[PDB]
Amino acid sequence: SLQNIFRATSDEVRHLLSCDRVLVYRFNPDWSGEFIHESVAQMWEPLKDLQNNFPLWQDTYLQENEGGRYRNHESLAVGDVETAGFTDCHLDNLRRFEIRAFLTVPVFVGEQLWGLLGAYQNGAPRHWQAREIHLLHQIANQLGVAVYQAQLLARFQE
Ligand SMILES: *[C@@H](C)[C@H]1/C(=C/c2[nH]c(/C=C3N=C(/C=C4/NC(=O)C(CC)=C4C)C(C)=C\3CCC(=O)O)c(CCC(=O)O)c2C)NC(=O)[C@@H]1C
Ligand SMILES: O=S(=O)(O)C[C@@H](O)CNC1CCCCC1
Ligand code: NA
Ligand code: NA
Ligand code: NA
Repeated sequence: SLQNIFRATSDEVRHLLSCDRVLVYRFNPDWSGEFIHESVAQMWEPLKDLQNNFPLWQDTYLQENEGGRYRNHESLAVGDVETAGFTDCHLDNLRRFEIRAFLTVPVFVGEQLWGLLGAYQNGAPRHWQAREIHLLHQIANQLGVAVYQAQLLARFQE
């Protein structure tokens, strides 16, 4: 349904970026959220297993700030988490999952922030390129459309 769409999308980013993990995050109406889909290289445990054994610092930032920078269509592009100046808790979280560089972009459904699309590299910093960021935005835009049109089709319910 939307599941094979998330799967197709997540696998597409992972291959085009040759990264370690790709995640789709979905917001709730109160701006809490969760990761609802992953594509991950064979090397690494699924997120869900990590989450069940490897505790994290609580992270309520996005929720408290109703989507944070994503709300204004901004993205995060991080070549090295170790030099980025994150809070200690955020770095410690990223470190727990061996994330060393990542990209995170907004996903808009209609004109509302629906989620995030994240791409992660473990173990070594990255020199992200503009065309990689551009392609990630294109994919994120297409995902938004797909979800938007699946909502419209649901709305068609008689
Ligand atoms: C320390 C934890 C303080 C805090 C910091 C903070 N966190 C964010 C943004 C995100 N936090 C996310 C949650 C997770 N949960 C995971 O399991 C995981 C590994 C895949 C992550 C990355 C999350 C998805 C985001 C958005 C992307 C990101 O990592 O930034 C921010 C906003 C940063 C910005 O500049 O946009 C801050 C400041 N959260 C807290 O509650 C502590 C006070
Ligand atoms: O910029 S905001 O007001 O959205 C969010 C604020 O928590 C800043 N996050 C810093 C930004 C720079 C990299 C290290 C993390
Ligand atoms: Na988590
Ligand atoms: Na931080
Ligand atoms: Na992320």
